[PDB]
Amino acid sequence: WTVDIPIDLPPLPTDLRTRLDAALAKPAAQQPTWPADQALAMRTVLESVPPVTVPSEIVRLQEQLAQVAKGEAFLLQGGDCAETFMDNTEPHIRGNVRALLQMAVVLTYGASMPVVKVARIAGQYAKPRSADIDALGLRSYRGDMINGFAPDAAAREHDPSRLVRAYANASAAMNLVRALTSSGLASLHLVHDWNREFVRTSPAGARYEALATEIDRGLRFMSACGVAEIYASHEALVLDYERAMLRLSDGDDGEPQLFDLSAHTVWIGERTRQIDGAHIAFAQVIANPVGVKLGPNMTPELAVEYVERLDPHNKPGRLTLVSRMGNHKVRDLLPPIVEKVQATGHQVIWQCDPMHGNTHESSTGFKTRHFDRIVDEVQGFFEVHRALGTHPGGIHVEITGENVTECLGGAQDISETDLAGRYETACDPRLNTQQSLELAFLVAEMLRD
Amino acid sequence: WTVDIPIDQLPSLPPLPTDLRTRLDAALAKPAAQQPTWPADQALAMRTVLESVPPVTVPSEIVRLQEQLAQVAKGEAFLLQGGDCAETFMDNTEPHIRGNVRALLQMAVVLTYGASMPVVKVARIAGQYAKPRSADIDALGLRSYRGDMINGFAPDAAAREHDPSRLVRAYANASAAMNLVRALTSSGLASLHLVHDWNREFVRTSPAGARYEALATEIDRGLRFMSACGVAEIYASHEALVLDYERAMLRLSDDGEPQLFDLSAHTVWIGERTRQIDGAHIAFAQVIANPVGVKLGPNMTPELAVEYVERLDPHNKPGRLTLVSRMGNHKVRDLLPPIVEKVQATGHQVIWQCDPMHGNTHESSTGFKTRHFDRIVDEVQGFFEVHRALGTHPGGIHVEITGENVTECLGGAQDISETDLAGRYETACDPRLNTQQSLELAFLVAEMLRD
Ligand SMILES: [Mn+2]
Ligand SMILES: [Mn+2]
Repeated sequence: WTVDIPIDLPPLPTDLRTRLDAALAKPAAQQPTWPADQALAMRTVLESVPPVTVPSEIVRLQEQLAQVAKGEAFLLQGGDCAETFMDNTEPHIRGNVRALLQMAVVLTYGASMPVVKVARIAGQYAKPRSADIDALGLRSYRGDMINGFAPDAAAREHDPSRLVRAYANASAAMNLVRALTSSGLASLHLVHDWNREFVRTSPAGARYEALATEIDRGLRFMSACGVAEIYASHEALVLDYERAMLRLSDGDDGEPQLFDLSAHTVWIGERTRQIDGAHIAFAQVIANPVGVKLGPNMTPELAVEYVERLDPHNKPGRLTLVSRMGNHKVRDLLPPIVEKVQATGHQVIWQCDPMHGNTHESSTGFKTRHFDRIVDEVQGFFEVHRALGTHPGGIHVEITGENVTECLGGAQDISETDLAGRYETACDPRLNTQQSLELAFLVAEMLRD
Repeated sequence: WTVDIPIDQLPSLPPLPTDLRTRLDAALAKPAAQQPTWPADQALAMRTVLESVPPVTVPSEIVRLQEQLAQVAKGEAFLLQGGDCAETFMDNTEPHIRGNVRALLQMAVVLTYGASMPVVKVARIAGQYAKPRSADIDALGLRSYRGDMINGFAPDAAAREHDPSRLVRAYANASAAMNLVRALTSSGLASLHLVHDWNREFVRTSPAGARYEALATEIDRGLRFMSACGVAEIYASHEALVLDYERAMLRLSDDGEPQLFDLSAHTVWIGERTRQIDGAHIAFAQVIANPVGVKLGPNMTPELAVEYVERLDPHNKPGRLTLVSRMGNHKVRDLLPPIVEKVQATGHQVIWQCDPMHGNTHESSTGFKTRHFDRIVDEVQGFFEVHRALGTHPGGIHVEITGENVTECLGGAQDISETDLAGRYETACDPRLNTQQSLELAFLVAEMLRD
């Protein structure tokens, strides 16, 4: 029923303490409303636990994201919209790890350059809400780090013990993804046989067979000539969790720096990116690579201010700007943002989020996304970058290794009536096994010279 | 004082196949020694939670270990197994885990050079949270401490009661530790040169440094040679003691035939007090695919040793069974030879491993249970003298160590005394070799290994 843990370390450098305290004294949107004394007790437990990631892996990610920023690699970021403790199981994790590897080999062939793989995993347990009371009149579900999905009042109370449950689930998952990435799942030939089974059994396989066959000949060629790292990420939302997981280490200049060891990279969402808020200030104090989500109310001028605050030393790949405009708005809204930022001399990664600007409620009462709109935003994103001569750096996608019925369309041609089949997401609709693979194939075509 | 963390009750996955479960049932119907006395319905509730969690290890890693252990049994590799006697939840921290991983990597590079063949590294880590006790009642009049998977070290009645929620807390700690071990072995510690730079800092600052300096300099010259010519795996292990934990962690994988693996570790061993030939622990080791070890003490007969080979290695797979000698330094040269002769004649290929710690324990006048470095060294040496004389392979060592400057074992370069023991005796059970004493042993066994 309950685990019991008793409460009964070296100080930070004086300047890092001052800066951390100042970041956390700024106002913060979307925080849990639990008591400060209970939060503090939970953070004290987390301050001594083994970290989810280590500094050397974060420094290595930074070097790989620098190549992406310079136009010599591509970033694939993907996973569940919301991880749940309930589905934090071996089959679910393996299914997502495999999906990401499958998409990555397809994208690598299309881009003709390395693909950096960042999973939404081992921490994606918190979400923001526009309304604190939902459609059933209950306090809103804010992810398993905060409260329960169950539609009852007791379940929806904010519960600080979920910080520690979140850590435990994150460690366990990350342990498995490390294991899985040094196993036979690694092998590029095994990973691509899955894609060819997908081509054989998919209703739209004829659309993708030529490209699947060409990839298979590239792999066999490589072998005829004599011839896996998955990073963890989540939205840095709950500051009690992120601050508890900070650790001091010597950074890429040999001086002690603060690393958030809850993940390798984190991003700041649309509702928490206040320029003078705690999330942006917290991002300025940590050594991790960071991303900021940019929606349709973004100005070129605010985008530059984010770049100058978050990438003050002009470190290629330290900052990612994640575009989510809507498929009908991206072609008009993005170019002015890109031009103004390019002119600063900084090298950010431009990443497309084709999911969050394109959501709508179906007549059957399910929030859903159409495949054609998702594809069209990624396409428009590539067009904006071709015209300006800039690098389309990656995609940020929400997916699952399960055959869910959540997003409309694809090869399966999922309808409004089919959405009830198994709509399993705890939050936003995921592209299923098939639809995620389809998009990787379509984006690989977009990447071709 | 303490916080209560809810154990989420989550949906079950498919059950294990019916045929394999029937066989597991027959096996666990045998009597099991040294088990927790918590209620069966509470135990069942916690097993059900553990049956659906992500595993600590995966099958492909275990079949890789079996391949490397096969090389050890054939005389082509050497086994290094070491870590804390008792892992605690309180010391399951980054610095402590990093100190133990580093110590293992430091010992392994020195042993690799001396043996002239690969060294397989198995940590006592990520699950060594349970132990037997001979005593009903300890010296304070309390129920005995049984390790963190069972009860608390603190000397009070409430802490000492058997708490099945500690099964789940043990899993969380094991998972978190393993995650860090995986990260550390693909990090800067992977560098052979970095690891041996710590060995040469050891030679520079040790009082006995002159004893190891020639050999340290030689290893450094070998690494630089390798570099001049143009030119990362640590496994988890523990004593399989608490069957509620080990059975909840069984998972299906494929010989080609469906099989159970214990995915709480890569390899497990059966101790001196639970190795009853007709008991549940040996029966459990029969059913699982993992490589296994059995501890063998002074009361072992060559005949009972042969009964272990026939129970635990029916298919004659080299390296599947490791027999772990712990005789006492004064008894090893007399007692071990006939056991080895009898086993070799069966035609099976076991790994012969030395445990020089557990046969050599004694209590000081100052009241601390401790071990003398000279007795520990003398048993590994006697172990090497036995195998040389029979023409068999001294397959590895099983040692209890830590990466901190503790005062638990007497002797070494620092010449730790009975008075020094009270400085920092930090073990939750047996006296461990500290950072320095561990390294010294590795250097001396490197000399033993030299051709
Ligand atoms: Mn989402
Ligand atoms: Mn011991």
